[PDB]
Amino acid sequence: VELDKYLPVNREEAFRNGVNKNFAKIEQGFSQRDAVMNSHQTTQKNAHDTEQILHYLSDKEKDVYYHSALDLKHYLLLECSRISNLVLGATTDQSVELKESRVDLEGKAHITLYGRLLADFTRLKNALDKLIELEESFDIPKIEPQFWTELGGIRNVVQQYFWINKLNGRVYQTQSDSQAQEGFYINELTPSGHFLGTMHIPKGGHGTSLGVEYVNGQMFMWTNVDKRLVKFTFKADTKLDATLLRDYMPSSVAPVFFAPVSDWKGEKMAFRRSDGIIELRDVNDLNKNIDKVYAQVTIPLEERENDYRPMQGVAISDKNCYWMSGWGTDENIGKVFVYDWHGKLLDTITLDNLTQVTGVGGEEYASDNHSEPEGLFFTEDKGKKVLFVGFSTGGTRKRHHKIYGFSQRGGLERYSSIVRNGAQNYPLTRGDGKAHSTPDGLTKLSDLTKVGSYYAQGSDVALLTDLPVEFKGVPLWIDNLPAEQHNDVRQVITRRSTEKSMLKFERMINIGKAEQAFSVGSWTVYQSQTTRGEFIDASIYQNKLSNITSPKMYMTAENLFTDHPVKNGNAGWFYENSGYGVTGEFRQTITINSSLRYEVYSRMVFADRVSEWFV
Amino acid sequence: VELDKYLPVNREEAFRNGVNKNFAKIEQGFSQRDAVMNSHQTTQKNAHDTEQILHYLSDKEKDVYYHSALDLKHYLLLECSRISNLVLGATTDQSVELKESRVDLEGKAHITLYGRLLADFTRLKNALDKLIELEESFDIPKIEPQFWTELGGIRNVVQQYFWINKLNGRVYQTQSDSQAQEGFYINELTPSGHFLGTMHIPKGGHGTSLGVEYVNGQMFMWTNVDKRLVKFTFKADTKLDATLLRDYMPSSVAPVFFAPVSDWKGEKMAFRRSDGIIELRDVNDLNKNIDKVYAQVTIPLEERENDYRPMQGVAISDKNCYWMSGWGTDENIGKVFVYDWHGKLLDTITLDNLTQVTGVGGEEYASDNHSEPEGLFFTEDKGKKVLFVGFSTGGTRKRHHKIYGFSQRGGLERYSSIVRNGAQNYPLTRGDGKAHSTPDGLTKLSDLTKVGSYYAQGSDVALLTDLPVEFKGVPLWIDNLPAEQHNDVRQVITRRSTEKSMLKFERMINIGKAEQAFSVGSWTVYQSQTTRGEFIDASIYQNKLSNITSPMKMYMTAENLFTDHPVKNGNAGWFYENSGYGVTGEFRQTITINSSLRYEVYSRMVFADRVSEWFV
Amino acid sequence: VELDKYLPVNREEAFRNGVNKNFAKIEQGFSQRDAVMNSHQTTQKNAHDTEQILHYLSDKEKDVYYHSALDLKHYLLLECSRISNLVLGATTDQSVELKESRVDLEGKAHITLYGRLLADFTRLKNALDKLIELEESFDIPKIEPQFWTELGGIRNVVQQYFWINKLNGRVYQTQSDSQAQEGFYINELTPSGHFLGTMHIPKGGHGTSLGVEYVNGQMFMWTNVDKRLVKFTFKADTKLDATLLRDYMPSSVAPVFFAPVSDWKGEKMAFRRSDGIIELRDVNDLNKNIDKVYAQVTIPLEERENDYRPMQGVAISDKNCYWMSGWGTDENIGKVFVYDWHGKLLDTITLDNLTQVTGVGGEEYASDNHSEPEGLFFTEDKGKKVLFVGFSTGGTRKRHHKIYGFSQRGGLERYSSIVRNGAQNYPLTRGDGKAHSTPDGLTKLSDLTKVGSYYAQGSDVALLTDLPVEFKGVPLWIDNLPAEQHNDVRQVITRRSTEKSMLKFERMINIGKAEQAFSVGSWTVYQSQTTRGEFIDASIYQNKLSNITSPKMYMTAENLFTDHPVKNGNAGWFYENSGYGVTGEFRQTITINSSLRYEVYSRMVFADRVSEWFV
Repeated sequence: VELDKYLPVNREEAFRNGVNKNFAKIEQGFSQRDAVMNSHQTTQKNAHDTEQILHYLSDKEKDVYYHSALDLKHYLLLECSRISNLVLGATTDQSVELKESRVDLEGKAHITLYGRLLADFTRLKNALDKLIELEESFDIPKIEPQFWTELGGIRNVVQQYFWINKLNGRVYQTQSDSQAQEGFYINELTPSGHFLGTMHIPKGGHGTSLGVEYVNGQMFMWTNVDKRLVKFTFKADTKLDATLLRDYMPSSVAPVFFAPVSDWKGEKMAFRRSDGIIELRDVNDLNKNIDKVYAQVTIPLEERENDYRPMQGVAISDKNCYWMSGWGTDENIGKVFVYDWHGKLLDTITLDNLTQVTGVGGEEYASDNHSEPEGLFFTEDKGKKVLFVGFSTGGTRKRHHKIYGFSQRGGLERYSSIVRNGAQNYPLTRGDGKAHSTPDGLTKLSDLTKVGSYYAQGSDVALLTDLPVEFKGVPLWIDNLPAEQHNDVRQVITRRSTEKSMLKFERMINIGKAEQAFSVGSWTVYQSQTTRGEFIDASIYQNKLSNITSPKMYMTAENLFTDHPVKNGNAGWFYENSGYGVTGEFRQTITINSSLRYEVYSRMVFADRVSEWFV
Repeated sequence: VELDKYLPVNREEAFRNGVNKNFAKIEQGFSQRDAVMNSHQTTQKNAHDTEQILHYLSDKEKDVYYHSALDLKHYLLLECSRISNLVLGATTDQSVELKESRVDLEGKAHITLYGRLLADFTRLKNALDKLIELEESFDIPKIEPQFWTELGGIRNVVQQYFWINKLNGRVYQTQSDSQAQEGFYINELTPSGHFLGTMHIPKGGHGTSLGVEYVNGQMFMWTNVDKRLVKFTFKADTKLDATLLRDYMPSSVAPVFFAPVSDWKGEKMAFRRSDGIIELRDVNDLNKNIDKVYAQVTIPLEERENDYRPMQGVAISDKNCYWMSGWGTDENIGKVFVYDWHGKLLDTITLDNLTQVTGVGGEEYASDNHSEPEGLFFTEDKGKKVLFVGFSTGGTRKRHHKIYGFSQRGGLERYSSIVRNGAQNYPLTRGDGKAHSTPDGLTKLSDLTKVGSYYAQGSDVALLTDLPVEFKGVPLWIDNLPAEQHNDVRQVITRRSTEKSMLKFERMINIGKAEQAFSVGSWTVYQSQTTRGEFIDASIYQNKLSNITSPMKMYMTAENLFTDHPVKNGNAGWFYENSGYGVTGEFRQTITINSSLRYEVYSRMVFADRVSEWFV
Repeated sequence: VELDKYLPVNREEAFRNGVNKNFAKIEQGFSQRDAVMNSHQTTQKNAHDTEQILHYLSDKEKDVYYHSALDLKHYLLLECSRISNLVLGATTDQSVELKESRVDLEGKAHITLYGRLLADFTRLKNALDKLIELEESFDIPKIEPQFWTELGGIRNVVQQYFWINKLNGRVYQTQSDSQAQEGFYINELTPSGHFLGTMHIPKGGHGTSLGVEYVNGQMFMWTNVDKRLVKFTFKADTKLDATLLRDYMPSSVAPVFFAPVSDWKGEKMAFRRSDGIIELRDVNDLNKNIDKVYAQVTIPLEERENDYRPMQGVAISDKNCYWMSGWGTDENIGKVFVYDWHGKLLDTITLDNLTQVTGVGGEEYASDNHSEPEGLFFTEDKGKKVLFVGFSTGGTRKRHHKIYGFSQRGGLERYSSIVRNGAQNYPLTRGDGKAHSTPDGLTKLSDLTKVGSYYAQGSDVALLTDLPVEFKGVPLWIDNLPAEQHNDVRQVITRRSTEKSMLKFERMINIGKAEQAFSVGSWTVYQSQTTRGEFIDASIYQNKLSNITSPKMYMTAENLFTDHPVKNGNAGWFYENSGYGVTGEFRQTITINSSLRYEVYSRMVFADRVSEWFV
């Protein structure tokens, strides 16, 4: 079927005819395909060769790993070989045949063939079963949790719930509102965990969990607001009003408070209620205003209320229900419990082997010694099973969030890729936290064009050549700015002085590799003053005092003065150049402070001449 | 009353564009259904079982089973039963160990030893074979791609080609020059993707692809420039001329324009021609002037021209040929075709599942939009197979790059660790971009000695016992500098103020862990001026008006305040300034006036103990 | 009305309505055809008959039916004909069944049952053992190296030994003290490799190795000082003395100088003496002062001294011993030696393929062109066997530290998570070092509130509306500072003037997403100078002069003077505004620097009025 496409929208004739032509071709194609189907199903001569057909030995059930299936060609070859063997085979002594067969592979002798066969089959069975178990098992108590990433936030309130979106790959969190009536906020986050937007839903409770439903490639939330279930989507807006949208309240649990929760794919939903009973339900039957109960379990009181072991974390799978325990401090030691829908407990795990800032273990080890779990989520994606556990780490009014996950053996490889997608990849400072050191033998400051930090030794500073004069002798600090599109860079120079002054010199360097040319910008000098003045060396400036080309600075002390050509003065004063014009004329001025002889001299020191000093 | 209405044609563009898109979708549906049926009829391995097939009996077989229609499973079972039951008539079955030997593992009553043996052996064989094949599966339509890295660039044009050297692990990429004659650049990059150097080859065409050849542990590239293949090595040099170089053209394709491409080892070189035919050749033959053509591939026109779907990059393997497709927006949906050297098309892939910045999936979440599928390179190394797909993301003159890979189960570890080699390992700020908070129980400013940014809350802002009194009373910030070789640091302090002004202090710190000792340097202060100057407080400064230790403040204004301090009856708040700190406790203080109504300049040298009086 | 083509409204709608129904019909057709195909492939009962299927004959089959390709029906007919005419034998014993069972899976006929039974089991067992070997195989000459992390340090002396805690997962390394009588320092580190604290052990030798022991959940170190062993713990204290504590130094080893080393568990330690012989001892034995020697390993003298191939690090395992070689340059080629406790040399390894900053292996691609092997540590945890090799890179007084690893299949996942725990997650810049580019279609400056750097192009400046005047028409840069607890940010603006000045501005922004309200702070302008004053423009300022409102801009220009209130100076008088009061009032000063005419004019510029220009 070859359609036209690329139809011209301008010409009135071409488009109008092309539509009819394309529909005619499609209608022809459909009939052709249907006829080919019907011919294949009934009387085509060479429909299939034998190698494609799979023959089942014994029915049992189609177990994934213990197939009893053979290809028909191979079966027929076996049949022919068996018959031919019966035709052509010389029978011999019975006892000799039985005796030799009794020896097993290792070499011991067994009286009955039954024993030998059983031993061999048992050995191979165990050897296979071990690998099969390691391949697909998912056993929570034997798995180390790992660190995946952290989530952003708006304010200083701890999070309570989070979940993953299967279409966008975005993640959402809930934060408890501080208003009189307890509402909750909702946040959009990028797959790696950066902040985009917010909703505010007042009177929504403290937000333990919500419900998720996917319709037409879009998500919709379920939340009990003012005794109304309310189905709604996400907008970057403010406030939702329940009266606008019809409620789907089931009649049985209308009086008592409940909170909905949904599994990863969004097909089944459960309501947790005040008396501590969770019950499984179906969204579609909920849509059709039908009440249905499938299974329920009950939870003891020592894990509900905050004063014994607070209530944190709920999760749902296809055949299990997950629950988590209280404060998670050194007391009440936050744990997780796994149930089955028949109402049975299976396993329990203590949360003590996690990775913190200063070594794996408990609170002690990390931040402000306060740490506490907040939420649970379980997703099974792309054939792998991962359980996510949330934690909130920090202090009071200094709170941060983290997420940990238990894995099977594929695990987070994809999650590691997602995190790598949004991290820094250029090394600004070395991993230990130090700064880069200069390569051996740098001569001009324009040779070093790299992004990052750079610290140089006083000894090689000495090597350095074309550098400004006020920078001699002492160690230098070089911190290049990030960059331009053409790999142009800004360079910042600072001097290391405990006592004296820190000066900054800034330029732009144009490396000009491809088509642009080499270039060095004009220096810039920032202004600052410390608890010590700058001291002059007359020999440095050749005793002219108008060789002070550099931009504004300050000076102090008497005899340095005595060497000068300006007024003999018997006390020293600063050289400050107020301004520049076009031809290099700088507007020099010096001052005297106290009224012994109070004088401020100023003249236009052009490149060649100096006008008379006066006041 | 209601006259008829007419509208311009230009209002109709969106509808016609939707029509074109929908026609494209319908054609795609036919294409994929036709392909799956053709695969089902000839090459699929598990088409049907033996329960779905019916058999008709002829006259001879009708004498034995008396029926006319049986399914194949039942008929084969009956024949096996007859063959096995024919044997027992030949033997005396009074042996008991064989009778016990006839039951399988699951508890089945067999007829002879054959049934048990065959069933148990096939049961073990199937499980073991599937566990084998789990590790050797490499099928593109079932592999999700992961991100690998970003590549550098020198100008504001998109790249075209890239490849990995098998010796150094370096990356070489090509960009198209903007010269009237089409020339292309070559960039040598680090194993992670940072810039090292450049070569310029003008008048070399658009540079869609290039070839690779190894001589004595050196890399050589072949490029058809001005009718010459040219074999040469890379340098940090400009300009390559055909005159210095010997040509290796076969006469067959001498008039036609073409570009070469090589496999990861580089032993085989393939040509792509303007006719759209891709052919295989061997490098040894070309070097020794031998012409050999093994297989050819011919590709339709709708993937070649820029008016249907443009060309972007190719790559070849030992048994497969890889071709790539056009624009890659919401329309033209960049795709990958996998081929065979017999001239058969195998599979197709649509690139919509990728991981972009603001989300998973397609252009919407991508950026300024405009991802443009741009490259291909296939290499298997160290027993693992992987294929790389390039992209170009951004807008005009704002362009970035990314690399994606489809890998076997387990082939990426080395590449991820190579990237981890040259990344940042020390956290300057927290993950979400927030700044580190101060630890609980801080009293000394020289105790926050840790690399990174820091924000300090106002409530405890002043619980600090060390801090200039100017900084007092409002929230504060802290910005440490990276480090010194002896773990020494620079410390920077800034103030959080909305309407006054921002200050800045800097000093040196020596922690003194091994041999050096605790040391603190002097403060350094810049200057900052805004629409509201700082307010002097009489009570804070003990009224001396000479207690002001801090440098360069410009800290003044206000009537009132003047009366309390020494200088008498100002009737206006003149502003303090320090011209210079003559060393050792000596400062050049100047107080002054704006405008006249009386204009004067109070200046005096404030000694350590005493002050000389003012004069104008 | 030459342009435009017009269409009736009513007719045109009919076209769209016609097309849409056609599209819906086509989609329904696809749905039905796909459904029938899916039903055919899996569950249909009567897909084909036996006529349509073609069967190919093998080599064995061709000798029976003489054909090459037959239909399934005809082949089945031939089989049913042959089976009936089969006859068989008549022997009394079982024999016949054994004869029948001789056929193997591949259609070969074996003489006796033993041959088949051997062959089938061999065929299965080879493949089974291949898979079981692939997992627990640890063949170091075939394992490849990977980078894992860096380590911190104090001063410019290379590190010699390092080891890992098995409880808190911390890192310890030792640097050699540079005093006359050799000592060594001990550094405690974070799980990722960042610095915490230090001790000094004076006069302790070179500190090449040390012994580790765990008691009652506590860590103790054993080091040979002054012919004394002494067991001591780690404390935030300096200097260790053997005088106070009891020593465990054995009777036999009094004269020779020996250095202990411990395995990962710490149950066994061995002594490397100056003679080069290593003996195994049990830690529990020394705790009860019992002298025992298990095994000894002889080292060639050639790997001992400095002149031929220096000694770098050792490691012991529960079954094997490991050894390294000298300098590791292009000469002395660092190598690894594997030894067994029977005293046997096994394998040789060359370290040439490591990952360097600009290379996949060699030295030439390294650093300052220098790196040398530095240590070893063999440990297995959680069942995975991993060997770690350290390296130190750099030159004189410029030293770096790196760690490389050899791992079993699927081992490093935990260590990768450990490193990612303290890594960088927020993307500040691109990987190549570029800066973020401004979003397309930006209007106001305050809208761009995202952490990181930002470079702009002049064109964006052109549209941009909320920027101060002097900043016109130039490339501009935006550099945000990290964040605030309520997601508030700082902003810095720098002009890109190569010739002129790097003008800097600063303000603060409150987004007010959750509760607050959007608000922008005042500009603060830092003051700096270069080699060229700015030239003012009269048209821009509406020719007021006392309308300039910016903070210490310096201005000049002979020509514009006439266009301002100040009269007939005929030379470029300078501009500086000294200060701002409380009520917006500012002080303006215009100055001459020349004395050929020298003057200072300062006038109060209020909000509405101005005073006289005085002097």
